[PDB]
Amino acid sequence: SVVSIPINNAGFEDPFIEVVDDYTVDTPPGWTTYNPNNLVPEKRTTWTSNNGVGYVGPGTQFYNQLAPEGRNIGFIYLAQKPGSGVAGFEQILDATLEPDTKYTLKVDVGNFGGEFQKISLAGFPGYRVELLAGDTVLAADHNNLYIKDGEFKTSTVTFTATPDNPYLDQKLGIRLINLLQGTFSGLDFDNVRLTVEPA
Amino acid sequence: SVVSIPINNAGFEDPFIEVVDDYTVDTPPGWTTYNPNNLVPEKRTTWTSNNGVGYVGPGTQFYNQLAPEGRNIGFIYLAQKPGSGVAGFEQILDATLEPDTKYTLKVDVGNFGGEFQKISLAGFPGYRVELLAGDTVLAADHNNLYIKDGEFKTSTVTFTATPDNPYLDQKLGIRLINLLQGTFSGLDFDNVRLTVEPA
Ligand SMILES: [Ca+2]
Ligand SMILES: [Ca+2]
Ligand SMILES: [Ca+2]
Ligand SMILES: [Ca+2]
Repeated sequence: SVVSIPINNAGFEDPFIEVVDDYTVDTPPGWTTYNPNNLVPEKRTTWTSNNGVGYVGPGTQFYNQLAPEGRNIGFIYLAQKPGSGVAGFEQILDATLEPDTKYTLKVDVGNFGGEFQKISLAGFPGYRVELLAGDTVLAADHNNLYIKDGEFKTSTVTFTATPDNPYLDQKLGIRLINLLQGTFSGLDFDNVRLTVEPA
Repeated sequence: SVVSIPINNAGFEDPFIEVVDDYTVDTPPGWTTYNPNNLVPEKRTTWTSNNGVGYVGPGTQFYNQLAPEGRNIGFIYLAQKPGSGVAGFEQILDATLEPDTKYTLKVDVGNFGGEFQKISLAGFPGYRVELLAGDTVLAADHNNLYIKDGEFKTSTVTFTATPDNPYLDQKLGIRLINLLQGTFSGLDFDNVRLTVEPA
């Protein structure tokens, strides 16, 4: 009844990262950078706005648990002040929107804690998880879960497409967004899952 | 433990409407028209984009139930084609955002069915329910519930404010939004409730 829709690098496991608490600052393979407000530069370093992948394993200062799936998470850090806009990850899938089908999108959202180069990582920017067809946000969880520093929680987004939906046959998409509505203005995501079932 | 925050005309019961399936086309008392894309004109008639209040009682063609609360619902109709933007209701409250507090916003969302002047009311535009502080959308339910023609479902939006939240002491607000992502491009709301409890 319930079928999984394939997602590339759905757990941010590519690339492999060896050293505890290490990270990349380039867009994770299989994803693109969602950048509607031009907050993230094309060339990134540690302290520019950025996104990438990070290893969360034993030894980590960031959570009271390990990565929800595998070794790694995906993260977005925004250096601009709260209110400046949003940015995140986007992936357009090969699957298309089909009628009489209920879609369930799940992703784990992480509010890491700790301290980085004497800067407190306490606080959280807020998140939004979106399911798309074409350019249209069909359904989204805008920041409904309370996630304390050092923990992950699972966001669930659902959508049912009827035969009259204007966006049938358009490509499905997923966005994972840093809302930049608080500091420390970084957050993590892991274990993106998309399933389908009859409406 | 759980305290209710007062909302004006929270069930759209003002004005009273006598005749089955009758409606107004002016902004409900206590609310304003949320109009970020200028879709709703200042002066409305039956077939312009509009909003107002409507009686849902025995005799109605619109639902297989009566109004969720009282006699009336509040509605938003958008005549522009899907994708043209959004509009709805907004109300700014006297309550302000307070730390260590969990807010729960509930509203019933209705997908009316039937036929109006030979135009089918089947289909739905999509909804978004927002909790605000100041100008900031703290949390929102963007269209997560599947609501068939002729029924209502309750949307629940939650948000927990921490002592570090940038928007503490700003006025709370509520938006009820027609997403204009399908036709027939009208929808109803009723029974707005906002409660608070310790985080
Ligand atoms: Ca992973
Ligand atoms: Ca944090
Ligand atoms: Ca009512
Ligand atoms: Ca309808």
